[PDB]
Amino acid sequence: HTLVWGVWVNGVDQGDGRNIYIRSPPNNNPVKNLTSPDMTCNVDNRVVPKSVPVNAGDTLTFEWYHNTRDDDIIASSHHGPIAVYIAPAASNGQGNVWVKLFEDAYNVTNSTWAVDRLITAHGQHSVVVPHVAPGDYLFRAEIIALHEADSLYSQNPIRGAQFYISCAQITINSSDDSTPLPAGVPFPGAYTDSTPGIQFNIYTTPATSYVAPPPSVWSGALGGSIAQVGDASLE
Ligand SMILES: OC[C@H]1O[C@@H](O[C@H]2[C@H](O)[C@@H](O)[C@H](O[C@H]3[C@H](O)[C@@H](O)[C@H](O[C@H]4[C@H](O)[C@@H](O)[C@H](O[C@H]5[C@H](O)[C@@H](O)[C@H](O[C@H]6[C@H](O)[C@@H](O)[C@H](O)O[C@@H]6CO)O[C@@H]5CO)O[C@@H]4CO)O[C@@H]3CO)O[C@@H]2CO)[C@H](O)[C@@H](O)[C@@H]1O
Ligand SMILES: *[C@@H]1O[C@H](CO)[C@@H](O)[C@H](O)[C@H]1NC(C)=O
Ligand SMILES: [Cl-]
Ligand SMILES: [Cl-]
Ligand SMILES: [Cl-]
Ligand SMILES: [Cl-]
Ligand SMILES: [Cl-]
Ligand SMILES: [Cl-]
Ligand SMILES: [Cl-]
Ligand SMILES: [Cu+2]
Repeated sequence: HTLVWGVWVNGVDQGDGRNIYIRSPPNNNPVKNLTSPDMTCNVDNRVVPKSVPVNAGDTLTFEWYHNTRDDDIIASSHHGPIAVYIAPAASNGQGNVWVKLFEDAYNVTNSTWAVDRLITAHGQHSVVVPHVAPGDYLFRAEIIALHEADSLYSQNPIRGAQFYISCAQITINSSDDSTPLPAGVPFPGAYTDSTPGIQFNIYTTPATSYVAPPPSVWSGALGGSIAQVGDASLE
């Protein structure tokens, strides 16, 4: 159970974005139905009034929280991966348009899932803005909590993988468009019951065996990290 408070750009807080530049749902409940339109941008997908200006090569940091800013972020039980996708805003998230910019599942060295490190990072994880065409974009941050993913929602609707999905409206201003955006996957649609990483038992299968759901990260992506970039408490 977690939500996005807002974003930072190059280490500078852009301010509370909830229902402003984040298409925020009314609460922190998970999405579980893989075929629902809720998979796109969660349960209240609509245009919100602001879009955060960035340039290619900037660091864009999502900041998550549980109940209040910079709290326990997400329950520690919710071990799982984190991805970020991008699509042009014109799509409204419909069609084959989502391109993966970031994937982090399990860190063998550190013996931690992406979620574990997200908590340690005070909810902060980042991508570097790619050299796509200037214009308006949706950045879809997705946490998959796997604590009940031994079952499939489609089979048992009281269990299943949980998806915490947040779409940020981002305007890319300066960019030479040297890596124009390739084709995307659909949400809903990309994840099905057979997809690797959707059904998995984190308790009896080694985390080292986990494979996150495709698609693979676009070769045009400039990477990213799960790490605190800014101290919210200093505001
Ligand atoms: O190592 C020895 C052997 O281990 C075996 O593996 C076991 C494992 O040990 C056991 O841990 C595991 O059990 C898991 C269950 O399958 C799973 O269902 C359970 O889910 C919990 C979850 O942990 C918890 O975080 C979650 O809390 C939710 C809560 O439901 C929700 O209502 C609340 O919502 C509030 C919002 O948070 C709040 O913001 C808002 O204001 O109010 C909301 C409403 O109050 O949100 C919280 C999260 O924040 O609840 C679910 C239960 O519903 O987690 C268990 C683990 O923690 O099962 C394994 C199998 O038994 C191996 O199998 C064996 O081989 C080993 O040897
Ligand atoms: C899952 O979503 C699909 C598509 O919206 C819907 O038809 C189906 O009823 C949903 N499943 C449940 C249990 O609500
Ligand atoms: Cl839960
Ligand atoms: Cl609700
Ligand atoms: Cl759902
Ligand atoms: Cl604006
Ligand atoms: Cl950190
Ligand atoms: Cl550029
Ligand atoms: Cl589908
Ligand atoms: Cu939860």
